[PDB]
Amino acid sequence: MISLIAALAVDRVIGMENAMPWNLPADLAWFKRNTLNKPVIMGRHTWESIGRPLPGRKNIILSSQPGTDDRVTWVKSVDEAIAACGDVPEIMVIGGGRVYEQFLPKAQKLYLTHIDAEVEGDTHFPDYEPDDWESVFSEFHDADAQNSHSYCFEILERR
Ligand SMILES: NC(=O)c1ccc[n+]([C@@H]2O[C@H](COP(=O)([O-])OP(=O)(O)OC[C@H]3O[C@@H](n4cnc5c(N)ncnc54)[C@H](OP(=O)(O)O)[C@@H]3O)[C@@H](O)[C@H]2O)c1
Ligand SMILES: Nc1nc(=O)c2nc(CNc3ccc(C(=O)N[C@@H](CCC(=O)O)C(=O)O)cc3)cnc2[nH]1
Ligand SMILES: [Mn+2]
Ligand SMILES: [Mn+2]
Ligand SMILES: [Mn+2]
Repeated sequence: MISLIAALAVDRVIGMENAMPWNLPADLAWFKRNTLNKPVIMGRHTWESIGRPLPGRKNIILSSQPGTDDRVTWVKSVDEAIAACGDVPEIMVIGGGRVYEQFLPKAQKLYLTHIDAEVEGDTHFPDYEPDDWESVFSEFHDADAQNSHSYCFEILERR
């Protein structure tokens, strides 16, 4: 099973200048809980944005060029990325925009955080078709001293 996990600001913005400008510790904790002990697939730009391997997960990087760091696994196509995960129950695709576009048709589950923030961005989550997806979990949180925007954790499953 393939799943996508992402945090979306208003208008599906996910990034600006190879960064995420907001800071929501509660959402990063949600990301860690839902990805730990699973393989994570990411594109090269997202690898450079994170800047280090994510511990406790097999890190798989998509790039058309040879890898430059043997602490992670480098692959050259979507099919190779999937194969490199082996026989696991759930593969987590962690972006960015161009990777999400390619894996969306193959995904059965979306873990989406909706952040009530307006962000200028240059990268968006794919337009997906709402009729294809059933919301099976949603949990709303107001802003607090640690998290400066309200946010909604949602899990959707392909109907
Ligand atoms: N809010 C969130 O949830 C979230 C999550 C992840 C990322 N982001 C943000 O998203 C932005 C990065 O997204 P992005 O769309 O620019 O880039 P990306 O999807 O992270 O990376 C694209 C790169 O991945 C490689 N790639 C993708 N598909 C491939 C394929 N089929 N075969 C081979 N290589 C492939 C290519 O690398 P080469 O050029 O080396 O061939 C391509 O240039 C940043 O702003 C980041 O902060 C946000
Ligand atoms: N919901 C969601 N939020 C995100 O921030 C997110 N980020 C990415 C890609 N970028 C990043 C950037 C930093 C870390 C990171 O530092 N993660 C630590 C945080 C642990 C914690 O704060 O409790 C990790 O070990 O996962 C992960 C992904 C992909 N999907 C996402 N999905
Ligand atoms: Mn091929
Ligand atoms: Mn197999
Ligand atoms: Mn806000």
